[PDB]
Amino acid sequence: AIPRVAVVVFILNGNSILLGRRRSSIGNSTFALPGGHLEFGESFEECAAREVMEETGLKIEKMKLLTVTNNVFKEAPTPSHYVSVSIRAVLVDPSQEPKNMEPEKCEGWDWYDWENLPKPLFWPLEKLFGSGFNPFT
Amino acid sequence: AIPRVAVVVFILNGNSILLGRRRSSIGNSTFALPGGHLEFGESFEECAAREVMEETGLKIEKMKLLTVTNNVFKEAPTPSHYVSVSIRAVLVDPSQEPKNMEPEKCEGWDWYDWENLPKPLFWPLEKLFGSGFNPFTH
Amino acid sequence: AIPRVAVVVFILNGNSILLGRRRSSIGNSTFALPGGHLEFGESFEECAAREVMEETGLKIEKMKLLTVTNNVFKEAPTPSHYVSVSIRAVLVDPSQEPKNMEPEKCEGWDWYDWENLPKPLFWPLEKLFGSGFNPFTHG
Amino acid sequence: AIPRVAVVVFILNGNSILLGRRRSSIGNSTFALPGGHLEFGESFEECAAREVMEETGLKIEKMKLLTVTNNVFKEAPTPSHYVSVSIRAVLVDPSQEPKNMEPEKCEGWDWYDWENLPKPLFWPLEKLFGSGFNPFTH
Ligand SMILES: CC(C)=CCC/C(C)=C/COP(=O)(O)OP(=O)(O)O
Ligand SMILES: CC(C)=CCC/C(C)=C/COP(=O)(O)OP(=O)(O)O
Ligand SMILES: CC(C)=CCC/C(C)=C/COP(=O)(O)OP(=O)(O)O
Ligand SMILES: CC(C)=CCC/C(C)=C/COP(=O)(O)OP(=O)(O)O
Repeated sequence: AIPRVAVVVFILNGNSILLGRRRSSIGNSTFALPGGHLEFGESFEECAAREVMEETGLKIEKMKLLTVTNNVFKEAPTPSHYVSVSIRAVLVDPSQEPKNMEPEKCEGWDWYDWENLPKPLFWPLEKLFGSGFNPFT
Repeated sequence: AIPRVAVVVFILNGNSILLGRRRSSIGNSTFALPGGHLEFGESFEECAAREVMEETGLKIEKMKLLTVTNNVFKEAPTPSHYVSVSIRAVLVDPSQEPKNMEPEKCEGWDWYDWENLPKPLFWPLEKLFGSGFNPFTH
Repeated sequence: AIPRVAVVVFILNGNSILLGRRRSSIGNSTFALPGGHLEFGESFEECAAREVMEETGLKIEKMKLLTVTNNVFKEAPTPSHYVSVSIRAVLVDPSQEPKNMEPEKCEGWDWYDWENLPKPLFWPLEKLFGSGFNPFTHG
Repeated sequence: AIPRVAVVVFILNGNSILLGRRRSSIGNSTFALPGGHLEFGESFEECAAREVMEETGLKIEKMKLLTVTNNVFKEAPTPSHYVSVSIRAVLVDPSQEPKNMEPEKCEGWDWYDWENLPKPLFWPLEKLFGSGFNPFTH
């Protein structure tokens, strides 16, 4: 077991971000970001665009590195350790709506207002927000 | 082959940072930061202090996250991909001097002024500095 | 697989361009330009006029190079990578209407006004326009 | 045979571009740009950076698409057809010296002033300049 690299994407649309409830043995039914695992030779931005396309069908642009978090899941059915790179992006077409391309992993994607976020948030995301992190600013 | 996580440490001492020439198959003879590979369950700060201890003997404190870089070495003898978390830290004892504690991996560690950095810098470090990154004020 | 060269044609007619919905494993039912694959020894302009003739029956002239785009489809049924040369052209006979000469690749061709383009556009086209590219005024 | 994509790079340094005489069955001994063949999945910029590193060791940045040319070599020993994407770039470190990293394919790289270009230029490059193309102002 070694740390693995993930990229998660804050897709900003107006005052909203895209979230969807996980179907997973880690954080089941909590609201999480679209994201994926970084592949050998891939840039953060190439991974962000690929994962978002794979999971939601959405086309994004104007990507920007935000931060990196250390996310250890000790009590998981298989304990895992992710180092997660956060990327901000916006839609190429602001009217494009997400599709649930991987329903085995997610209940569906929807837009949530920064001032009315749902609960429960996936703990890595809740923890990051609790630190004062704001993807818009 | 998959991306692996490293932590690299800017040890800030006055106006200087610690650098040492690599003895390595990647970036041989270039000036680089002390650093290490993140272990399972380890925090960024724990890895930074441990790697600096292992390589230099220096005791550091007040670790703070600076940024993250993507460093691919496809044409290396062994293709490697590192995601590198940069950490800022200071000496617990500002009079402590570095030792070359892993002398097979580094020619020796010394302090370099921010305004008189040595050449050649390890390419990931040169690339990061070329973006305007400054570890003292970031 | 290796990158392959395509030529795509912006046929400018008044304020309109020619588009048609693809019948394809890639970008199915999205609006795209007439175009074709560059043949060995062929010029961009020859490719543009030939592909437009083959797909639409239209006769074009005054071909001019616009730009080049890199379009990778790693997740297609068959992963593909195209390098697409954009060409501007006009009708030799402005009254000539397109025909759906290759109905296996396209639902049909129509003229669409630059300020009222249809949706959904084929993703390479949407991406190019998103950059501010305008075939009428480019260059 | 099928058209194949190349990328060629105008590395701008002051008023100069990098050129080197080809050792090749096509355009032998003529002055040409660093470049390479586009790989499946690669962006134009990734190819430009990779090819320049492979051939010269130089690190480049600020890459921009310039134009595209159609370069048919019917008279070649193996007739070839290249579609060549021109990319503008600059050095990360303007003091970095080129190396002749593939000395079987190039006699050596040097910087040439825009107002004193060498002869004979590789015909695809000569022909492009003959149209009035200028990589500094495009
Ligand atoms: C700050 C944030 C939001 C960090 C995200 C943490 C993360 C990548 C968890 C693993 O998710 P996963 O679904 O990729 O792992 P698995 O498929 O193994 O459950
Ligand atoms: C200044 C920056 C961004 C450095 C990050 C790049 C990096 C971790 C290279 C590998 O070093 P390594 O010595 O830990 O790996 P290896 O011994 O396998 O070559
Ligand atoms: C028509 C337009 C706007 C094209 C832009 C870019 C592009 C990838 C063309 C290739 O499509 P193709 O149909 O020629 O290739 P394939 O048949 O393999 O899908
Ligand atoms: C200045 C311009 C427009 C150059 C483009 C022309 C070109 C790609 C020639 C082939 O180079 P190559 O060295 O890759 O050919 P080969 O390897 O087949 O000998």
